[PDB]
Amino acid sequence: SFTVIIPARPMIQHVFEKALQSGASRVIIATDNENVADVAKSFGAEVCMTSVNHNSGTERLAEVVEKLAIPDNEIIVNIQGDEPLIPPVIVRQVADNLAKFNVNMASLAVKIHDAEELFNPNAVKVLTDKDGYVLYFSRSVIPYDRDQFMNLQDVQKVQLSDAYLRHIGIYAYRAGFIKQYVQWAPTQLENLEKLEQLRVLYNGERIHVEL
Ligand SMILES: Nc1ccn([C@@H]2O[C@H](COP(=O)(O)O[C@@]3(C(=O)O)C[C@@H](O)[C@@H](O)[C@@H]([C@H](O)CO)O3)[C@@H](O)[C@H]2O)c(=O)n1
Repeated sequence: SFTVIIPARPMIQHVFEKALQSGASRVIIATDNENVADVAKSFGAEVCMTSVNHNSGTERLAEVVEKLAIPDNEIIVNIQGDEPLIPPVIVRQVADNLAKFNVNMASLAVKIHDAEELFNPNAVKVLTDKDGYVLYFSRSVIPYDRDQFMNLQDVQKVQLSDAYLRHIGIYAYRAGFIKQYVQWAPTQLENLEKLEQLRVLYNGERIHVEL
């Protein structure tokens, strides 16, 4: 029974329409610009004006849940306004993962098939435990393949033995958590890597990442 919020600081329309297929019972475009608000409104969207003063989608969602009075317990699925494609079915998966795996933040990943993105700092790497509980997210390749990378010359000699995972920009969290998230001070960790999800891990909170 989730609600979708798309942080949007036409690309957005695709996220928007992919969102509609998700089964979301509400899809809001979160923006900080009149031009985006109007454009968003032009494709039949509920819009929420937010301030410029947010360094992350999660942070912007916090204001959105306040302004709209989204009840604490409502499940919010942040679908970053830059998402390539989302089999909408997955969105329902992550949302239900909150209670399935007993966590305040659920997310998703995809099996990496090209090794060149292992080493791309804009391709965020994620790695979990046996149940999908995240160990760490990084712009650096994780895990490290000592035997293949130690004095590695060709990215194409690299054998990705189903070890690698690329993080997708979709979060599932109840409004109340987004409020808590932003009640935490920004971390050095999230700020070095520029990855909002690292505030949850740093605050001793766990994250679930589904394949
Ligand atoms: N101050 C900001 C910055 C971003 N956004 C919203 O956040 C999304 C940005 O996604 P991103 O910038 O592409 O996101 C990152 C990224 O670094 O690409 C950031 C990071 O927090 C983390 O969530 C990773 C994921 O790991 C997905 O790779 O995704 C955009 O839709 C934007 O409108 C925002 O509202 N306000």
